[PDB]
Amino acid sequence: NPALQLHDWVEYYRPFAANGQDSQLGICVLEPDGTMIHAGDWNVSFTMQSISKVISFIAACMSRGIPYVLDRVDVEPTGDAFNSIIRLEINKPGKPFNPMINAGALTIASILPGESAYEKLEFLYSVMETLIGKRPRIHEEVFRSEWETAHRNRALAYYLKETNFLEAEVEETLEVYLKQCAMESTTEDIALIGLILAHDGYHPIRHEQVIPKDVAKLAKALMLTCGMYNASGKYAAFVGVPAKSGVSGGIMALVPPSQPFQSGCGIGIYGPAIDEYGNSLTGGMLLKHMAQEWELSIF
Amino acid sequence: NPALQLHDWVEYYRPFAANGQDSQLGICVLEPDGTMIHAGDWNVSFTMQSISKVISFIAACMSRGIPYVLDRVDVEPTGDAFNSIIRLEINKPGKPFNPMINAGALTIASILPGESAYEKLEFLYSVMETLIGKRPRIHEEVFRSEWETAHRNRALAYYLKETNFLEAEVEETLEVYLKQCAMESTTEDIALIGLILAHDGYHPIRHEQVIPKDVAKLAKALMLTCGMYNASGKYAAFVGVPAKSGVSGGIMALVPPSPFQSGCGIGIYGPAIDEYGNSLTGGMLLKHMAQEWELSIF
Amino acid sequence: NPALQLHDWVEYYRPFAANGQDSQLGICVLEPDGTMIHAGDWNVSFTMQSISKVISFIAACMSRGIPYVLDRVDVEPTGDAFNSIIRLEINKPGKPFNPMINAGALTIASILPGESAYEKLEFLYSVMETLIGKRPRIHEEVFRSEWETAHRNRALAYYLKETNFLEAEVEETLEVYLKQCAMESTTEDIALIGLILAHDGYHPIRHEQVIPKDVAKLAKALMLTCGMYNASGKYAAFVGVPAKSGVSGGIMALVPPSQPFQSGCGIGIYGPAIDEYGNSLTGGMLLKHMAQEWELSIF
Amino acid sequence: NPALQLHDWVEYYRPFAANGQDSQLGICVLEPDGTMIHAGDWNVSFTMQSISKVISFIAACMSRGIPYVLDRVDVEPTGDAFNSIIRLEINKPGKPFNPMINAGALTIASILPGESAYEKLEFLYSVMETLIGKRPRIHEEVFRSEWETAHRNRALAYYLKETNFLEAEVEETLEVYLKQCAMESTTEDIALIGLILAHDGYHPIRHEQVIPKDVAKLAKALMLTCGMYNASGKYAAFVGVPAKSGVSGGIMALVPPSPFQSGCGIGIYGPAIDEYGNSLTGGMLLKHMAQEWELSIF
Repeated sequence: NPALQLHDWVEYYRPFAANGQDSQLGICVLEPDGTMIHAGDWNVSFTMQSISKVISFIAACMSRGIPYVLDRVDVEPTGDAFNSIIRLEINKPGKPFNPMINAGALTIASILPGESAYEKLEFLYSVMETLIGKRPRIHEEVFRSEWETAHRNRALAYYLKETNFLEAEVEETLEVYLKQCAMESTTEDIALIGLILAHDGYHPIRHEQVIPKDVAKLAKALMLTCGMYNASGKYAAFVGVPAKSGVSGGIMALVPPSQPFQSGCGIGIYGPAIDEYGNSLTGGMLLKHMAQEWELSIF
Repeated sequence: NPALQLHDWVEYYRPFAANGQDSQLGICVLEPDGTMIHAGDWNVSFTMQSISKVISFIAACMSRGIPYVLDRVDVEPTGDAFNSIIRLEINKPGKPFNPMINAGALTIASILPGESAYEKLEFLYSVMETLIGKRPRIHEEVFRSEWETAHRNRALAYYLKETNFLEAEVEETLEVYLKQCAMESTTEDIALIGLILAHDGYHPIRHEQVIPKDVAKLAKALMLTCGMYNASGKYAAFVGVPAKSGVSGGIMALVPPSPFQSGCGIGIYGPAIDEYGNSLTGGMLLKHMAQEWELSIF
Repeated sequence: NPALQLHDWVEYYRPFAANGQDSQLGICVLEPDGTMIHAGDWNVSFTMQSISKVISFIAACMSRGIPYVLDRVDVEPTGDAFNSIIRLEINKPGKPFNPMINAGALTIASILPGESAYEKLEFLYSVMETLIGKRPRIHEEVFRSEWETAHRNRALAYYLKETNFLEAEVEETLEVYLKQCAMESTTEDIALIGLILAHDGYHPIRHEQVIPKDVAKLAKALMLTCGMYNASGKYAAFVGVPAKSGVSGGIMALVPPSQPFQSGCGIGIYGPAIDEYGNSLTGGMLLKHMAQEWELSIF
Repeated sequence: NPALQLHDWVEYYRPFAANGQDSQLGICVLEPDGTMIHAGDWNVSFTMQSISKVISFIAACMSRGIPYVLDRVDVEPTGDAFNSIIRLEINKPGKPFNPMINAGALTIASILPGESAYEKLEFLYSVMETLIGKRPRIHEEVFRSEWETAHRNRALAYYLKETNFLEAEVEETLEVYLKQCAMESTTEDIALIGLILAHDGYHPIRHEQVIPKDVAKLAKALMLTCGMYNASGKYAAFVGVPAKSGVSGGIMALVPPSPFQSGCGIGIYGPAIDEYGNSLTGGMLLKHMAQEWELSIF
């Protein structure tokens, strides 16, 4: 059923990509026992974009410890856009609200262990490797294009610098931030990432505690609350499963233990066309429909 | 153990009420089988205040239907104070972000079924009655006091009226709104309301579907995302249990099925509240439970 | 010339009333020597609306003294709409920015001498009488309509109450505020009002110091800076003369002493159709054109 | 008397520099006939900082023309801090409100004529030269220091670039911007610049039209409405003279024709500045003059 059903909903939702800003749609669901299913363009490589924020938040937590990270960044939804800047001036002293939005993610990248973008990125990549099992390939072309026009982000970054919420130089931090966003991946890779988090940091395939439980838990908490930005409320209400998105069109979702996926799973969706919030338009229609039918809500 | 650990914990966190604006602290946990445990001021009656926004919301949905409510109110966190008015003007057209914040709940009040505040209130008291099993008692004194000085809320109400997000007269809506907030309850009552919700609307004591499953589910979603206002994030991250509070000191919380392996309802009372409007001691108490028994749904 | 010229520009600008939200346009310029000119619909009665704010600000200043008024209300432009409310919550303790916007004007009305709307309004009317020479007639119909739908204003009012910036009950204050806005008048009446202010509180016709110099000066200062709300910057730049507007379409302008109007004057314009800022669309095109040609700018 | 009253006043307000973040205070008033009076630290050189936004603005207008500048920047007060970024995001599309605030002046810098910061700077130094009568000297040390830590301003610049309100590269614009701010001057120089402006651009010492009348008029309008940022209101109400300040302590002001019956230029220096970025002592000094001699154009 699952397999058959995904093939149906993918083909049923593919068309709404004319309402976003493209007609590609892929999904991959993975279980702790290795069972894997997919439909659509699930093996097509795309940059993780904002999905990498979950990982860097993890890395920073593992290196510095949750306390150290919480001093620098909060965990509250902002109600604003992922790249909004107003709360950095308004809300004094100006601490970023959470690590999912651009501002907090920029802060996180700045507190990653290392003295240079390379040193920090090395630590991030190594962790990434403990998850997907290989080193992250990067999309130089995308990183280049992005490094040349990351205006909004440099503004955010520079503003954070001033209010002293950047444990590193601006351009240095941009590089870290822009590279992680350029880390290539497929629905298969992010699906496996969710499956690991779904099981509180335990890799069910490799039987090894790759991420500390409390950290993986904290990560999930933030996905639910800020993972989909100022659309998270909707996701919680109509999907009710931790999820994170990437402007490139990806969505990493996951279901914690306890008919279908009774043992939980990691979800990986790809849908280039994105909505006003920056979340995959059809990717979201596919995730909502799934959760709806199989009743995945953790509420 | 739970019964005992609760007594220890309450006695332990009671003294922290000195940091908020109060020395009381009470709890009550209820299970589907009927087992109930409590410690401290669990029987001291208190107004539900905002804890009622969840029932009025649930009621609007039962009457109007979810589709109708979602056209009048959204379900997004504002990242602002519960009584913040900012977004009613800045975010045009001006649809209130969610029913948990004062702006949304007022909108919700205006859409309840009825030609008057009385009619809208009776429908509310009835739903609230198929939950706690009795007509709710209203703290007349508290209401009269709030009625005279609910300025902030009146501004909110009036602004919503201006942006056409009130399907009722302002004063009529204030009435309905300030009335539910005044409804009286003890940890036992909200604990029950929380158990019913935890079980997707099935009342585990009368064995009956008292709330449309999808509606109860939606309420729980809102609780987790906005129930504790601009403090909800920390709550999902440090307690991880859907919760809802009232400035009177109440906290309603619940654990979905799978200690308390079959879910549960939580009722907490702690008059002293923090900067976000959530009970200080009550909040600490819920956190300890959450940590120690691992209730987090994450 | 002046007379002839006004008749021309009125007829040239009348048509642009199809771009506002009506085709009426009137003007009346008055000098200290009694010389008066007008064109268009200058003798048509309209409610002063926000123009009354200048008067109540005056009254309050005369009764309480500028210090007392300045404690309750500031004199800074807000950059927001005349009926905006955000700064009442954002900017703590939440003091209104100026007496020209709705919020500050509501505060002013609340500090007018009296215990009731009647007692306060009596004081305001009496002052109004010392200016126009008669008691203000009121447009009951407009006041009624307005009292039934002044939502935005009650919100403002009620919010001020909470932050304690209203020296009176909300509804009481609304009545005061809503009545002054309903005070009827013609271009002739407001023109004479400007002429008095133009001469620092001296009635040039009646030869009597009706308004204290420092108060009339303060009033002018605020017209220039906040009189046209978030359009005052434009007026200062393209008109450069103190001015106040009323949503009903009126504009009261004035030129202080030192070819045309060398001895100064008071200007009264009426143009029902108003722009996005709430300022008469054609009334403004007429005031700009005048200032431009005769070079009225005080800069 | 003026020469003397100035000495008394300066000596009198000097001591108030303890309340701001400095003990210096200097002034210089210049008339069309060439009479010049001064008291205190009037010859102590200081960077113009924001006082230069008026000349760069005047220059952009001379080169591009007013119509072109007004499509890139408005002339409205923001009611916010000079270095506030808020409106660049909230007020869409995001056109900076006015050239006096940091956001606008940066926009202005980007539109000056030129293919590089050097070319845009030379055009600026030339205009500034047909005013003070000499190539402006740049405080290299101060500039180098600001260049390394102008974060806030960099954020502003970068946001404008994002909303397409910069007709130049960010760093190139920062350069031009941080360079003019570093231009050196004494009360005498800004006083002169103020006299020229007071006379609608006619230089009363060389008898020549050095600034298009309409342009000089527009500059004076902006000075009165935004020159003192979110403190301009108080200034129109308590000084009533078009003024412009710099965080270095400078204040430029001027009185249009009809003491000083033929207008005048004012140059003030007072390092200690208030919460709005305007000189504390300098501000008090200008106010006293304004009151005592009745300079108010209102």
